[PDB]
Amino acid sequence: SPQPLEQIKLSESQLSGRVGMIEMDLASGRTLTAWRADERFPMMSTFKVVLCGAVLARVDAGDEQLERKIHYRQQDLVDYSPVSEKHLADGMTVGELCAAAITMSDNSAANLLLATVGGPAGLTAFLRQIGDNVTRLDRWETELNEALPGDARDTTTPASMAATLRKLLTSQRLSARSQRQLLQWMVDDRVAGPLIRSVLPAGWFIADKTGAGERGARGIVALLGPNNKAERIVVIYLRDTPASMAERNQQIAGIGAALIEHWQR
Ligand SMILES: OC[C@H]1O[C@H](O[C@H]2[C@H](O)[C@@H](O)[C@H](OCCCCCCC3CCCCC3)O[C@@H]2CO)[C@H](O)[C@@H](O)[C@@H]1O
Repeated sequence: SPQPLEQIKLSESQLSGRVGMIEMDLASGRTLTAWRADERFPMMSTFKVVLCGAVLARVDAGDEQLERKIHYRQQDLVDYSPVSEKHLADGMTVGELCAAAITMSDNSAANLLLATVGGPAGLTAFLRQIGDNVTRLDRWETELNEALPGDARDTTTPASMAATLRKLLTSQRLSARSQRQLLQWMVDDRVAGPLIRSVLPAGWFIADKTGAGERGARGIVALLGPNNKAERIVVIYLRDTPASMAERNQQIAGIGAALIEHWQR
C-alpha cells in the first residue's frame, strides 16, 4: 500500500531484523529499488538455482549430461530429502536432482549435485569465473543454513544474487535450451510457487526459489511482472529476527504488495 522503500523500512522495524532487497529490470539490469543491496545475507536453499546453473554450464561444455544417472547410499542422505530418499535403489539423473533441489528443495539432491561441480569451492570458482566476486559457498547441506551472525560463509548480497541470476537467464553464457530449463525449474517450484500464485492478482507471472535458516533467516529470489511476462527480478533476504515464520512470510508478501501497487517507476 505504501511506497515499496517505505514499506521495506516498516517490515525491518516490525521484524526487529535486517532486510536486504533489490528490484532489478531483467532485460537491461537497471536497479529500480534497493535496500541493504550491498550487505551480506545467508543464501540458504536459494543457492540451488545458481548451483543448477553451473550444472547446465557443464552439460553445455559436454562435461555433464542431464540424463546421467547418479547412484547414492542411504548414508549419503541428510535431513529433508522428500524425493531422493525414494530412489536409493534406482538412483536419479542429474536433471532430476536439479528438479528435486529447486522445486521440492531436497537437501540431499543439492549435495549430490554439489559433488559434480567440485564442492562449494568448485561452485564459488564458477561464480568468480562468471563475474560474481562476492557470493561464496563454503559448506554443504545443511551446515550452510546455520546463519551465524557476522559470518560471511555461504552468503551473498541482494545486488550480487540478482546480477548473477540475470547473467544465467539472459547472457549467452548458457545455451538457449539450458536457460529454458533453469527458468522452467523455477516456475515449477512446488514449495511456495502455487501459494504465491494463489494471492497474486490475475495476469502476474511468477517463478521463484525461496530459503529459510536459523535466527529467522528467510529469503526469496523471484521473476515477477504484469501481462503474464517476467519483467523484473526481485531478491529479498531476512536475517537475525525472532519473528514466527508466518509473520516473516507476511512481511515479504507485504513488500511484494507494495511492488505490485506501485509497479510503474
Ligand atoms: O490494484 C491492483 C490489484 O490490487 C489487489 O491485488 C493485491 C492482492 O489482493 C494481494 O493478494 C496481493 O498480495 C501480495 C502477495 C505478495 C506475494 C509476493 C511474494 C514475493 C514474490 C517475489 C518477490 C516479491 C514478493 O497484493 C495485491 C496488490 O495490493 C487486488 O486484489 C487486485 O484486484 C488488483 O489487481
